[PDB]
Amino acid sequence: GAMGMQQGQMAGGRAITVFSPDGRLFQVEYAREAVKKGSTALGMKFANGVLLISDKKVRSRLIEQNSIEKIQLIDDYVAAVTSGLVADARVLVDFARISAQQEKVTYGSLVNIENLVKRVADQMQQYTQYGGVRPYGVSLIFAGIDQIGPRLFDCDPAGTINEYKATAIGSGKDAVVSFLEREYKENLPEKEAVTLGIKALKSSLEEGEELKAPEIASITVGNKYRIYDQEEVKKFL
Amino acid sequence: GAMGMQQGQMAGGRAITVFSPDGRLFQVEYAREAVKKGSTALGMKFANGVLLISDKKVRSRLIEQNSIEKIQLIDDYVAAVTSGLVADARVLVDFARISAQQEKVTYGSLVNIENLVKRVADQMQQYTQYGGVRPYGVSLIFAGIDQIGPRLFDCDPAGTINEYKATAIGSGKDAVVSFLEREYKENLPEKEAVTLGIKALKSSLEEGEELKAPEIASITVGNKYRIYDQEEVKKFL
Amino acid sequence: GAMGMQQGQMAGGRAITVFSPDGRLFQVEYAREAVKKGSTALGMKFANGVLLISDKKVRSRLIEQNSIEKIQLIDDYVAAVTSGLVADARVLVDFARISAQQEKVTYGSLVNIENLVKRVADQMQQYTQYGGVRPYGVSLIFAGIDQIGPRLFDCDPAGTINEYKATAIGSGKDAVVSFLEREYKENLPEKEAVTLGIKALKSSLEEGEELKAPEIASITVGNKYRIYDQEEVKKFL
Amino acid sequence: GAMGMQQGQMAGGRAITVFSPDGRLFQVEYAREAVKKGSTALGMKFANGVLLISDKKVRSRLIEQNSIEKIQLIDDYVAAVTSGLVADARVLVDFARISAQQEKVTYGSLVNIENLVKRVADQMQQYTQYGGVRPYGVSLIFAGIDQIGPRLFDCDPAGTINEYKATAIGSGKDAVVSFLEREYKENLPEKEAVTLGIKALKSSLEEGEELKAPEIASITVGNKYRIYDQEEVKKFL
Amino acid sequence: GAMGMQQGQMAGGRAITVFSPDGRLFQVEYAREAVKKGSTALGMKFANGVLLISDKKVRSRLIEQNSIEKIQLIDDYVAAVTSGLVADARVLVDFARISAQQEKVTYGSLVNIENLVKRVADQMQQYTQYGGVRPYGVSLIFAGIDQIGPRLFDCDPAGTINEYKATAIGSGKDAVVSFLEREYKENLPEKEAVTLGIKALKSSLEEGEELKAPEIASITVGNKYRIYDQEEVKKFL
Amino acid sequence: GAMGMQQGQMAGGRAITVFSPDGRLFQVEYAREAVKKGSTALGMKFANGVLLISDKKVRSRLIEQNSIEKIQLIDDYVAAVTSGLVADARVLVDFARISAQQEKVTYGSLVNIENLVKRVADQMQQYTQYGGVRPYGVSLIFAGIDQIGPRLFDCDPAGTINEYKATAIGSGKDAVVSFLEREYKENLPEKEAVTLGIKALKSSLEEGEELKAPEIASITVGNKYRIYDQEEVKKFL
Amino acid sequence: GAMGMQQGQMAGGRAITVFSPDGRLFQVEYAREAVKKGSTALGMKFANGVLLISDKKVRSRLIEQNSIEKIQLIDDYVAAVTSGLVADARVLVDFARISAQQEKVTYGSLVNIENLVKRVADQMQQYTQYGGVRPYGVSLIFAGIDQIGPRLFDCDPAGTINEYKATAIGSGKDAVVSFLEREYKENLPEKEAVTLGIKALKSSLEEGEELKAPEIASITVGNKYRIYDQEEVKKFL
Repeated sequence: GAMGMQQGQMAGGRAITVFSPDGRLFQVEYAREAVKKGSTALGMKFANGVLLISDKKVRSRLIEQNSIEKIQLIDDYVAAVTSGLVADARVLVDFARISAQQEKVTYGSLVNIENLVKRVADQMQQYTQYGGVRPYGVSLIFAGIDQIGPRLFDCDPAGTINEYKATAIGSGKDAVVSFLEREYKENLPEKEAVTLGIKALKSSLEEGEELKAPEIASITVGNKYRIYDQEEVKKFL
Repeated sequence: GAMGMQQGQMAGGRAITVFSPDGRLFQVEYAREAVKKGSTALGMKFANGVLLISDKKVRSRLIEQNSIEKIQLIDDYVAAVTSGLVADARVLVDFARISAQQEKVTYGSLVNIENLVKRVADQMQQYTQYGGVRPYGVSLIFAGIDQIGPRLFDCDPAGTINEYKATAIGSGKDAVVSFLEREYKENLPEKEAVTLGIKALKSSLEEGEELKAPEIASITVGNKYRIYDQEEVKKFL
Repeated sequence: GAMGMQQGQMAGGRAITVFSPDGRLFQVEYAREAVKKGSTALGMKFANGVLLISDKKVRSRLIEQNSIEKIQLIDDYVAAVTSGLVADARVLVDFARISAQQEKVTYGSLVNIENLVKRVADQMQQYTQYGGVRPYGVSLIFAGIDQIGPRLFDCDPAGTINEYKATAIGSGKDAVVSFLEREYKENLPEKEAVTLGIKALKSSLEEGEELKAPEIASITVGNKYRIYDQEEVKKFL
Repeated sequence: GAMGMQQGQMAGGRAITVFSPDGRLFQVEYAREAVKKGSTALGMKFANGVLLISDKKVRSRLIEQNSIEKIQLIDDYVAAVTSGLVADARVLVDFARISAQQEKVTYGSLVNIENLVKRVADQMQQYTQYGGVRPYGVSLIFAGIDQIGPRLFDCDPAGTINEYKATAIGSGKDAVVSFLEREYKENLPEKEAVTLGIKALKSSLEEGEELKAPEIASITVGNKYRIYDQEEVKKFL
Repeated sequence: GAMGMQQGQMAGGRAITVFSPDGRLFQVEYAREAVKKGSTALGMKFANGVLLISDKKVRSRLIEQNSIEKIQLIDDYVAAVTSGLVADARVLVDFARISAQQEKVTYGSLVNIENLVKRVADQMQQYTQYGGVRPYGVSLIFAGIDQIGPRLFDCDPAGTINEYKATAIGSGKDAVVSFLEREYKENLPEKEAVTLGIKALKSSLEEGEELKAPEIASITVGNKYRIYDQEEVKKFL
Repeated sequence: GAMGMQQGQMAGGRAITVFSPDGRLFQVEYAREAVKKGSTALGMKFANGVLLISDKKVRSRLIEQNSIEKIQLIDDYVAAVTSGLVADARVLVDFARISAQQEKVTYGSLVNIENLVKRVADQMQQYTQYGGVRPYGVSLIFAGIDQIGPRLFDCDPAGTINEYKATAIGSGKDAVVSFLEREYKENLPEKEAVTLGIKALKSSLEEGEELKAPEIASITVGNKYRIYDQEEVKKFL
Repeated sequence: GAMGMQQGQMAGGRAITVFSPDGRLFQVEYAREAVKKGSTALGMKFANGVLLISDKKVRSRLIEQNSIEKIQLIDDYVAAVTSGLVADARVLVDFARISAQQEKVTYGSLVNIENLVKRVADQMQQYTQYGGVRPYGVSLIFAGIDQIGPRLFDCDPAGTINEYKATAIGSGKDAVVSFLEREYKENLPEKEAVTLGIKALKSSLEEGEELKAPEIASITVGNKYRIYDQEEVKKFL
């Protein structure tokens, strides 16, 4: 290792690394498609915290209900929800989990969450140009409260990242996003915030009437994340 | 020890890791095909345990009967049954076996079985994107009782994993699954559960009348797995 | 039938690791072809041991007769006979050989022969999915007596393995396999076993009348393998 | 990880690395296209410093405003602004950052900024010829005051670097560059410099009337970088 | 409907490691061709040793005669001759040479010559399946006396190996092999053996009348190899 | 069939390491094209030293004049001028620089400059054959005075190196090279030498009349390099 | 988008390391072409030494005459002359130089010059089969006197080597070779040898009348190489 490269490379790889004559990475585009075909979910900053809410659409009676958690915990103060290729999504989450621990064990504290999202984004970005390897077909949004305050970030297959006041992803994005874009209330207290949200989620994917059972979680500055119990969400439902 | 692989070109070339214009991994699809053409098997949680049952369809008098065991043990408290390219299934089984052992030797106990399946799933997910290498053409289900209790999982070539109350896989999946979807009884005591199962298995693949000799095994909270003997199974047959 | 390629640069150069739209590994298929064109051989469990018998079809006077041994020992208590690409068989056999030694030197004894074959099988299966490399176009059968008793297994290019009561391989497989399928006698004593065998072998490939000189070996529980001498085989001939 | 590996054979991969019969790297060309489609930004030396300004074109009310910072600090005395594939840009920037620190910890001080940009450019140049890997689709400009005095450089996907008296990049380059090319005033005092710039920016992208909210930062010999606050910028707006 | 793009036939990839739809390695085939276009040579066991003979076909006066030795020594007790791509032949010959020394240095003696050839063969076999690398376009025959007694083997591009009573290689293989196949005399004493040989060689390649000057060497049990001198060979000519 | 060959017309390239049926490296050729489209520059040995001169064609007022140095120093007693892909030139130049230092640190002195060029030349030659990598799209000339005396060398993308009495490179190579070819005066004294040069340079590229501001430098045995100041050059201009 | 004499499908050898259906390496073939298009040179053993002679065809007056040495030394007792891709030739020569030093440093003396050439040949041969790498487009001849005596060898891109009494290489090979093939005099004393040579070289390439200035060097057993001075050769001219 005379060169002493910071990043190792198992192989150069072949395919997935061609700009179209119009300056676009088609594979990254196709990857985005798969995410469009995923479940719908959203999140939004409110009073003194941020909430995450995803549409838990279930099929057979034979499915073990809750076990199909869409909103996941990275750490007591940071959760993420994903949409797209399930396998890809999982693996990406675990990366984020350990990555979170890493900052914790070295600095002793996850001071800025933006940094956590950046690291998993970069992971994704590498597959955007490193030849022989398929891009991660998934998008996800991170939410929680860090040293700075309540934070909401999203991230696409491209490795692109932005911070929002409110946003959604998955199948009914354009829809639910418009709703918020119009009726999103800045410092909405929790109860009302979850309402506006569920209403927004509803309107969107609710071309098929029944909202079914939404999965919702919320954290407020000062303490740990709170997952809503079946009845509590059904109350807003 | 170690293989000592100084330098070799095991992986190379281009032909996979390409998302289609509609967001699909055709290779993983083609793989799924291989599993459909696999034998039929199912399982379900019951009273205070879970059972597994596979259709042991035999040909020649010259085959060594039982030696063609479809339900395989991972450890005294967890078994799995597979469907798809036989070779791929075997190697993927052994991986889970040692992987199981690993958790035992570090932590002292395989507390959560869900985790065991996740590892093997991730293994499969890797070949879903790492360029030069064909995916695992197989699906399988893990069943057993862990720290949490009786648990039932299934996994496909995509690395997708889900927990069930009852399910099937292989050739007659759609069929048998629908029967259960309809006549599945929550806390059915073992004797009746194995029955409902065998009945369900019958209907499905039984376009060809004869059920032949099914392979069935079960475990109940509090103890190790029990493989049904020829006569015992023939009793429900 | 293109999926949706538009890049002029891409149009070929596909590697070995592609499932057909129907879920098949054509390469493994074409491999099988090669083994079909191989010599014909069989083996069957009998009284208290198992035997091996292959058709040693010779051409020129100029060949060093016996030197063209088709039945090869892996160890005094276990042998294998092969068919398909000669070179690939050889190297595969030597692998089994050393592999056998390993278990002996670590555990002190090759307790279960089934395991030895599983390993060489796994070797083959690796080439079925690891990109840049050609599958082993050879099928072979191992037989001998282990701690469990007299055993017989076969292995094809896909790495598939099974245990039989009797079986064959090579060109005249279908034929000879059918003969046994019908006239195979369970605990047939050696002398008669070899008879039924040579008879079966005959019928099959004997579209060309002359059986020529078969190569036959047998081992019985309690002792080491015995290779039949020219005269002894000719006796049954 | 657990197994040791030796780095060797620099060559690897095969894809982009072909000169057209007219001696052009089409890939790098396409890359450039991507940068044309990016946001517009510029920079210019003035009285005793240099300033940067980028068009921060915002969409939804749901975006976290400022968080979409386009001008980025590399260190208190040198900033950079980018255009092209957003992910690529980010990773490149961080490289610039760690690299800047590297010089500082070895030499004790980043004496010549030209060097910094030289290293990042070489980074990009590598992807212009090393087989299997897609080029960075981005162009950025570095500005800041070094040991030599105020300095301004630009960098394109080809690895080409040049020092300007003023320049721009992104979508409206041609437009804005021309305006300056004509009315650029040599040692224009900051206040008028930023004016000449925002005007130049306006005219250009201002086919769509509304200049929206520009992002502007400036540094002067002797001290650290200063970013203009919302009101201050709005003052020149 | 149903998919039927590939009924059973598939396109052959350019890469080296593809079985044809008929179970054949075309590249290995093409290699064989190269060997047929080589010079003709043969060898045969006789009285109490073995001899080798190759047609040394010379062109210009400007060639350094003898220097074009086709019969090469691997060790005083074992020689080999080759046909096909000259370069490939040479490299292949030296490997065998060093390989022989290795056996000598570890065991203290080259006990069985069959093993030596086996090693050189496996080498070639490797290039039959390991992807990116062209097979050895050469075939050679080893001859000499070992612990067992006089021995003779041949080896082709496929790594296939056999031992003969007599055999040839190169261009006029088919012709000369037939001659011997018919007129080969078992325990023919040297003088006559070399005659039968030279006659056989003659007949074969002697469509062009002049046999020219043949290269011949012979070893007998009990001693080292003996290469015939110009005059001695001309005596049988 | 046999000796099958595709269309003679070549357009869509792929791998880089393929001789044409006529014995040429199309990629290296195409490379040359890139250099032809580069600036024009020349050099010639004179009285007791050597001088270099390049046409510094400038565009916008906004460029930082001198900073676009075309003549670059490798060490106080050796400089080089380059033409072709700017990016490839630079990286190559730096290679020569450190390469120079290397000889100094080991032998204590850069005795022979011809050697320095050979090393940078080999670097280039390497990319002419090592597969997966695009050749350096540049040519340059090295001149200065070494232990032997005043020297002048040129190097193209192929890695070809020649020593000249006078030569040129770039766009108008053929033209200027011809003027010299005819009016070159062997031991011309500096002042006149630079005159003959500028004249020669003029004629060539001067289809467009204005010579603009040339960049010139000269060194004489016994001392270090001297770069002409704006006015000085303007004097000959 | 491919190169070929247009005759049938199948690439001639673009993917390198591919035997043609008739058993030929097209890439190696194309390489030979380039050596044909190189300068013409020859050598022949004489009285008690050997001499080399190459046609030094020069163009412009601007070239540094002698500096374009075609005959190069490897060591005071062995020289070689090359033809083909100049760049490839050079690196190939340096290899043989260091390679010579190696033997001297280990054994204390270069005993057999044949070995030296063989090493440079094998190097070449490697690129004949190791996939991703263009073969060396050059041929060269080594001449000198070793422990055995005066020696002369030639070597092509294929890695084929032969020892001669006299031979040539490059463009007019066939021509000059015939001349020798007819009028070559065995133990011709130097003065006359060089004559027979220069005459031969003349006839050949001299379709263009003027032989220009030939480069000639010779060595005699017992002492070191002697390169002829401009006048001395002009004496034979």
